[PDB]
Amino acid sequence: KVSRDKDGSKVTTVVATPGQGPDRPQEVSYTDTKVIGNGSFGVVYQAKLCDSGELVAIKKVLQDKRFKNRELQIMRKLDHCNIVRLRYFFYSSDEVYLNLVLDYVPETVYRVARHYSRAKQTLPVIYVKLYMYQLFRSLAYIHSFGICHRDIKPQNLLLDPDTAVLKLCDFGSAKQLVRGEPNVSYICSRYYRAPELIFGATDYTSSIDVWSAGCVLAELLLGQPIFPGDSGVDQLVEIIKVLGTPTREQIREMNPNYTEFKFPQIKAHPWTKVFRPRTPPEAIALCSRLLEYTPTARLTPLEACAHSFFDELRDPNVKLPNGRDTPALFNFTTQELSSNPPLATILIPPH
Amino acid sequence: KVSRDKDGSKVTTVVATPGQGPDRPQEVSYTDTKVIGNGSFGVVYQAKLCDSGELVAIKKVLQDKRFKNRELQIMRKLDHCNIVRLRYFFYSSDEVYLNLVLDYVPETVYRVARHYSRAKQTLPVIYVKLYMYQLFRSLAYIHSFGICHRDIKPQNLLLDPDTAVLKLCDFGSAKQLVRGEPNVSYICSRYYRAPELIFGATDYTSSIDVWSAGCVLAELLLGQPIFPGDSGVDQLVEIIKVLGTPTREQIREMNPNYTEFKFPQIKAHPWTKVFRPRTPPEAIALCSRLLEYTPTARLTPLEACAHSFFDELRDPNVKLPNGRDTPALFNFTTQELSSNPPLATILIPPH
Ligand SMILES: c1cncc(-c2nc3ccc4ncc(N5CCSCC5)nc4c3o2)c1
Ligand SMILES: c1cncc(-c2nc3ccc4ncc(N5CCSCC5)nc4c3o2)c1
Repeated sequence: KVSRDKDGSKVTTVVATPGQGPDRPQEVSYTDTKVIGNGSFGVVYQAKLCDSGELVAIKKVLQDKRFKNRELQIMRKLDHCNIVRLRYFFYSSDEVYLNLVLDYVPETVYRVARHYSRAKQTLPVIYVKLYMYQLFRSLAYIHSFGICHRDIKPQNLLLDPDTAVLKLCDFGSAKQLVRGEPNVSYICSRYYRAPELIFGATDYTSSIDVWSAGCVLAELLLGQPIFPGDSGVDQLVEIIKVLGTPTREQIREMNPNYTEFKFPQIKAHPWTKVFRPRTPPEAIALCSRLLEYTPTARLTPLEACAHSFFDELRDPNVKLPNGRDTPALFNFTTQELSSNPPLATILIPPH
Repeated sequence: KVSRDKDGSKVTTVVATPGQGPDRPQEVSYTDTKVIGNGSFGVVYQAKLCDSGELVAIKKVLQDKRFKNRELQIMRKLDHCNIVRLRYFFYSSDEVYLNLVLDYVPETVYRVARHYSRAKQTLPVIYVKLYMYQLFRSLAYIHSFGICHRDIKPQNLLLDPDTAVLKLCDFGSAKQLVRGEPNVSYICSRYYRAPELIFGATDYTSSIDVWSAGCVLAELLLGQPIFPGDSGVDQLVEIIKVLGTPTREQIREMNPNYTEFKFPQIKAHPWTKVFRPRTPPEAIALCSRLLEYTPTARLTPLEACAHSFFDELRDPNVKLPNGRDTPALFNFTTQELSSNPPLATILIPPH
């Protein structure tokens, strides 16, 4: 159903299932359609809902009729203030496309960082704390369902510049990780790719996401990627140039069925001397606890939220630089705290 | 067959079909096996052939029994001094892997450029001429067969630093283009991706490779990528920021069935002000003739070989900076010249 309204604007009307809530298809109309993204899957559009005037992002992906879509399945489960909301899904055009209608968010962490980096400046630490904290919250939430994003990178961190609200997006790499069931090794954007994946692990856990979050924190502190690999395995060289050569124990912790990379012995660089001189030590300390070789040695998302780097966010007096209140930071559900309930005492300040 | 030699070394023995020459499988033994690369396809190994002591790269790709492998088919046709030679292929271990045994080449153009850029210098122009000339030769060769590489980027330009010999590698994206038969639009590493592909063209030609080669030339002159997109469509913004907004004629030349990107009108940037002040004009001029929006307006690889930027390579007196002779540059076959035979009078100096 494509029509023209009062003036002469192109209105598209589709039958779409609500993203969350009852499985009751309804007519949804939108206009002002334009391409804002693309990839192996297909295209991302900006559009405006006719009823409410609200901007949405529509991800359009080729669908194997017989094959069930993993991304749709995951997006239908999720309901969290730091994950972009699936509003609706619908099918369109001898092949069929799934269309995911999402809340539109006008910026990304990547673009905000590039603005600073292109001017050889760094993001003020308060922005770093707000973004990194909300990402760790989204990760606690999805990891509590056994769901691993597997593509944490600055481009998939949407933000409202005015409220400083962050939304995790692009669940196209996401998977429910099940003990015993192998996972693909070539996964995640290279710079953010956990060392176990480079060692070809198929038995990895949700902790590959914490490594990625570590790479994002480090990038925001440095003003450039901490591990800029030219390839999958040169990525490992770059990591070793900072963390040093991993021990046989660490390598076994990463992939117990690995083959020979036979790279030379390099000593670790001191963490503090990786970052610029005035970098806050609590920031550097959090980085060291995220970017551990041994996956089980990495802080959990909930633990990362409790780190002293975020202490400033739990100040009753804290405000955004633009003067407005901080967004919702402390309204933790049961599900969010499920990994370690007692952490609440730290994660929820007195008043 | 995995065995131990005179000393106690791990020798692997496989039955492999010669890359070129008769379909006659023979025993091939190799040792000193190590991972040098990986990707969606699988893993790349270094190994040493036991008989000859020669270093090879072994690309190992998962093989669908029912599907015939496009990459193998193409590699078996190719025999050129600037394309990495398929020596052998063999199958290994309930799933089956194709192993492509290739000549080992110890550097890439990308790594050589990074060495200079990381020191805030540029590659001397003579290296730029040598690399770009050999790339255009490999492209003239494969394009003469209707074969398009579709992943031209500095990482896929292997070189022997001593002889300055360049070998095109990674034919994992390569395809014989047939008029009428659609090709995938999401293809090529983003920075090198021709504008028609971003407009979602499925009837592009081998000229997408010349656009990529232009992006490589520009990067070698600049010390960084000329079009650093954060995404598929932001790639187009970055291009427009230099070339300006394309005309409706150029857009139609790129994809006659395209959709709304609805981007702002931006005026072209002067070519000479993109590059550093002492950039040779013949280099900038060649770049302008490669990075044309209208695909048919792009120089052919053979035409690009005949450009005045390469005049220095046809000097009887020219030598490598290390003092050694220039490699074979002028031993063009008939097949190579097939796109425009008369260009020989320029391409093959009397000496
Ligand atoms: C590629 C693969 N998988 C998902 C996505 C995607 N999901 C969203 C949700 C919401 C979005 N809202 C806005 C937006 N833009 C405008 C702001 S700058 C990035 C593009 N982009 C969005 C987006 O992109 C993209
Ligand atoms: C990815 C996808 N498809 C193919 C390839 C590939 N083919 C070759 C051939 C020969 C090679 N020789 C050497 C080499 N190294 C050592 C030098 S630095 C890059 C890795 N790498 C090679 C290579 O990689 C990689």
